[PDB]
Amino acid sequence: MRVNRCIFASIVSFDACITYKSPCSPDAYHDDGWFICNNHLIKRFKMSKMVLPIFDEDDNQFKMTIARHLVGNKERGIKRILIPSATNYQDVFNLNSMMQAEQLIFHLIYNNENAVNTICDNLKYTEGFTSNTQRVIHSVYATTKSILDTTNPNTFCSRVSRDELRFFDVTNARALRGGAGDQLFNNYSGFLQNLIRRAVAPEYLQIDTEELRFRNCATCIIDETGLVASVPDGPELYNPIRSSDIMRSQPNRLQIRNVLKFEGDTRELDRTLSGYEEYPTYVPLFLGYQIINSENNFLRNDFIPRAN
Amino acid sequence: QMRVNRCIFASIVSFDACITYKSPCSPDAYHDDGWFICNNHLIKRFKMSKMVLPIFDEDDNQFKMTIARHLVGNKERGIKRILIPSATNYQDVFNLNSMMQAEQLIFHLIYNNENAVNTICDNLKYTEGFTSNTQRVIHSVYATTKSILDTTNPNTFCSRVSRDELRFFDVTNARALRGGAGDQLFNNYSGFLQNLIRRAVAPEYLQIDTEELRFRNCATCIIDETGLVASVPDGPELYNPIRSSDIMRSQPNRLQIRNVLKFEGDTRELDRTLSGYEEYPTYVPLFLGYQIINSENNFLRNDFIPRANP
Amino acid sequence: VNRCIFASIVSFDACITYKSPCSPDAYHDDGWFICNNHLIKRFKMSKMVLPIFDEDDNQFKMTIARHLVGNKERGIKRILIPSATNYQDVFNLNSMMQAEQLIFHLIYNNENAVNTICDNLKYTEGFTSNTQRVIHSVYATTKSILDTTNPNTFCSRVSRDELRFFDVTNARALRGGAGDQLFNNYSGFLQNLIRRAVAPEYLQIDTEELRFRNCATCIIDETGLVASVPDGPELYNPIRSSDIMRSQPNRLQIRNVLKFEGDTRELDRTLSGYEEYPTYVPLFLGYQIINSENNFLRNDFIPRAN
Amino acid sequence: VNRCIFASIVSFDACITYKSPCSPDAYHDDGWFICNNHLIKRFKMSKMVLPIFDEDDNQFKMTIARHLVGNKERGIKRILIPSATNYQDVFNLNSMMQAEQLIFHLIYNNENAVNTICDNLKYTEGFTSNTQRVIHSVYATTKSILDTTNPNTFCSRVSRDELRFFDVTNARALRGGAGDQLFNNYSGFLQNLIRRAVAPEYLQIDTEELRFRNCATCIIDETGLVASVPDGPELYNPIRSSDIMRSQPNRLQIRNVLKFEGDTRELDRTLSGYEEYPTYVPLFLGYQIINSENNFLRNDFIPRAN
Ligand SMILES: [Zn+2]
Ligand SMILES: [Zn+2]
Ligand SMILES: [Zn+2]
Ligand SMILES: [Zn+2]
Repeated sequence: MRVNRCIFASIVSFDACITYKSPCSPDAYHDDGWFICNNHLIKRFKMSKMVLPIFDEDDNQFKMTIARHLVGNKERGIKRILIPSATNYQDVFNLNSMMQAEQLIFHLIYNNENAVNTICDNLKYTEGFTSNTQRVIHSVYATTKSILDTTNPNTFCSRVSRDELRFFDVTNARALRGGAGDQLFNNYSGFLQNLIRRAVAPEYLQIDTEELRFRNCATCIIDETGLVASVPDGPELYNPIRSSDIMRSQPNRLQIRNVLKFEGDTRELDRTLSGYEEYPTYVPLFLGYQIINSENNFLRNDFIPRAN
Repeated sequence: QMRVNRCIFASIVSFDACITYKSPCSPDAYHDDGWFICNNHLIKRFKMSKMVLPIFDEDDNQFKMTIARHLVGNKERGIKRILIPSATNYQDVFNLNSMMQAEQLIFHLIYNNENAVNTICDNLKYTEGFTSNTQRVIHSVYATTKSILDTTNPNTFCSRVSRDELRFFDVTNARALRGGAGDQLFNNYSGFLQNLIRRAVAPEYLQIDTEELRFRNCATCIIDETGLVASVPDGPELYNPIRSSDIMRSQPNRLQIRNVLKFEGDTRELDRTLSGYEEYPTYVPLFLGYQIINSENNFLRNDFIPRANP
Repeated sequence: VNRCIFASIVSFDACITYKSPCSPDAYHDDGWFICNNHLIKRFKMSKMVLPIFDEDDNQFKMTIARHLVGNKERGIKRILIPSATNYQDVFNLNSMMQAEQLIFHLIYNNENAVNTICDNLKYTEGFTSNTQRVIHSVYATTKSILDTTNPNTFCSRVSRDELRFFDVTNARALRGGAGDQLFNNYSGFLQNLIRRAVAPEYLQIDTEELRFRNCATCIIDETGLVASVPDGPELYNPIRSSDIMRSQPNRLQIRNVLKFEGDTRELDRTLSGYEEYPTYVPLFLGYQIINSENNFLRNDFIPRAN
Repeated sequence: VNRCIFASIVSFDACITYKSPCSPDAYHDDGWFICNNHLIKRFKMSKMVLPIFDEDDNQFKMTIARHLVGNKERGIKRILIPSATNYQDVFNLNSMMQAEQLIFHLIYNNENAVNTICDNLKYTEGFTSNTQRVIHSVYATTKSILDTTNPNTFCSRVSRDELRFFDVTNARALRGGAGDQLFNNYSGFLQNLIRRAVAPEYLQIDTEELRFRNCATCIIDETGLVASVPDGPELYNPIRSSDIMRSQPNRLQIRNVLKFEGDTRELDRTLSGYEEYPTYVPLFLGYQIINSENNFLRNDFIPRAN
């Protein structure tokens, strides 16, 4: 289809004198479970897309989605939040310093209709609203709402794949029961629920009477503040982030940044150890317990909303 | 140069004077990378693979350490999970009285079993062709194995030993420069096996002068009275799908019954939808312990030196 | 002739020869007896000249040094010139070859350690008819320089007109303080090096005060010549790179640099053709009196004794 | 385009014509709105750039000024930027033609003085011919520049990502002392000039303070911006002879200069090789805070308000 499925693809200048670009990277058109491109996922949710190739013992491999968070180990506070909750979202995000269209998209993502109406009224106060700004605002709102219904299981018809269950509190997942984490998860918007399911791979992957443990400890948490990149115990995971993923904005915003460096040649060591299969460090998002029922359609190509 | 085979199991040669034998050591056997075992022999005997763990900083510099992924299935239990058996249970874990001679001699030397290797000599001496080839080949195997072990044994005459590194496997008191039960068991090991554990098992924490770099938030191996084992200090074992094809066929005649796992259903369309994204490997690396680098150190040194604990 | 004190660093083993990296300033007959490269490497200071101008036409330059201590650094990492009772801790002499250790021991008058080095080198084979005369050359050169800067050496002409009080309270009263006592405790070469690196905050010449800075940037406490301000946080002193990277290339060290992000080139061009005010931290402390009749303008080092 | 506020300065009577000797930098959009020549002549300050370096590769420049007040000068001779109350006393407006007086009165918001100058010139029998147009042109240019630098002008951009609290102390976090209110009383152009000339002692970039000087070399008091250290004797500032503008060629000079008698060429040529540490007195005072969200590296000067 070559259709931009990224939710943030509708960003546009509400004023009809400046034309705005479309930095959504190639993956935006790759119709997958994600409804956001890797560039926007990096810039707004501090996550990078990846695939988890689970293998069986003989031939057959199947790949799930996963994300690695880009939170530095030395960060603290609101800087560790990957996906803020509705309460703290307006504080974690600097919505004031963003294009009005992106703010509208964010307000819709968290079901803050009051903010959307405030933006609409503010834009009405301006001149030129009736002719062009109204049309562009309506187009952005329509696209965003359409994506949200696509990812919201509670929409007319909207077939929902209730074959497989997902929890974020393993304390009672094997009992089919949930914790507080999955309650907070249910509080989330459908689009954000799907995004969390895509980004946060389940630490356990019970399939028909078969448990597959992928990690021995979760790397993310679901707390009141939202989906956070803090280990459940001990110092934060060393996550060295370079300027590649950064893709910083505001070329005139002077920002200080404490960055570590390794002093030493390391070239002879690199040459000596080269040729081995490198083990990637990163930090995948592992948390919870996913149950795949005996009867199910789990290799379904087209995305279907998953409701617990 | 790079024409000397550093793998300890390279010397394996049939003691009999007729049947030849060429050990299938991987090319990596020829690199002086601190490993004194090749990747294929590591897989065959210690059930581990050889990987490199690259650690980057925020700037344009990086450095690589060694790490290994064990090849123990989640369903395995008992003495099948043991990667590196201890000096006592090793003869019970390995089936030494099946892998003919030579390799058995190397294994006995690796665990400092003088009596067993002497018994091997006693049995071999009665052969008709002893003073012929047999004695030469046995002596050559012993010499090569002893040289390999001295290269790693820090308590060898004029054996330079690095001491800017401190490695622990107990963590609870590693911040206080003190190890524990796991470290005590580790010290009992042979020098070659101590180096092998240091190479294979990457530290959970890495503390350079003062900055602590945490690589994993939970150890994946353990050092218990039975040795270095691939059991987590938690509930069900990590799902490790053994690549059956990759693992050598060993004995074509021996009939082994293996209950393999099989995923069912078409998955090519899913791969097409998820083709292009960087794949996060599902291997199980060996993470455990705490490694400290003194402010004054020669960590980025090419030549291997035994890293004896202070 | 190389006058850097650290010019004699060699290898006591006969095969490997090591000509210590010395800046071209080593050969100058300036008051310094150390080169800029070695001053940076060991005492973490960079040499500069402070020019003082009259009103119409006459400029005379005094010496000065800027320290290279980051504001974030704390503790024993702030001392530039350690005192003789703590230097073996601040300096990691153990990892400093042997000739450099000998020079450092001589600088601080640690004859015991020098003799220990002597014994250690006598035990080894190939010392008598080889390493001997090499350790001797190192010791002879080091002692020659130290007695050159030591005012008490025999028939050593010593200047006495000019006075230097690192405690400014009673300097106008012709008297030092605790810092000045600690300064007197130092070795002659170290006293000269301090008097060179650390410019005086005040300059009383012909009874005329010429206060240069309004606050000292260093302090002479027990630990030594500390690069610490005696008020509030430390001075922002960014040091970029490529000064001591000669450090053992296999020594893996972590460094917490502080980078600025954003395009500065438009702002740079906006204000480019302006005289730039340097952002280094000079070593200002104390009081210096010229004492009317004197020979301050003499182009040859003479030991200065308070 | 001449941005200097004193650029207009045209003889009100159509007569012998002179152009103000504005320096080349008058044609730079550096945010000074004053040339170095006029800055020196009137506010006894010299322009300079303070480069702040990061640890790796980046450096951003910042404006600064060095005052030209001799240490011996006292009283109203030490004031660089007089307050709106004492300026008619500090400045000899009487001996400043008339266009300079007009500009200065506008700078200090003295519309009464402007009106009396205008009326005195109205009484001229040859007023409406040519003087009215030139007077109005000078007024228009001056008012336009002041509006450019006045944040309260109609729909005028005013950035508030950056906070400049003088007299630091309690002002560190977010406060502002008596000096801060005194500064607030100034005109927008004068506030911009002070903030351009007086670099901040501290610079907290959203978490990280960058102390640039131990003590302030200037102070904001009731008399105005003063070149006086709050620590005792004034800083030695050897203002040379030639660099001073020879405005009045007939005024009797009488100037007590300072001289350094003695040969100094040997020392100069002995130590010429070393990097020189400038002896100018910059203007350090206060505390500048940069918020996490900011446009500080953005050119196209915007008036900054507290
Ligand atoms: Zn996008
Ligand atoms: Zn091998
Ligand atoms: Zn030198
Ligand atoms: Zn001008």
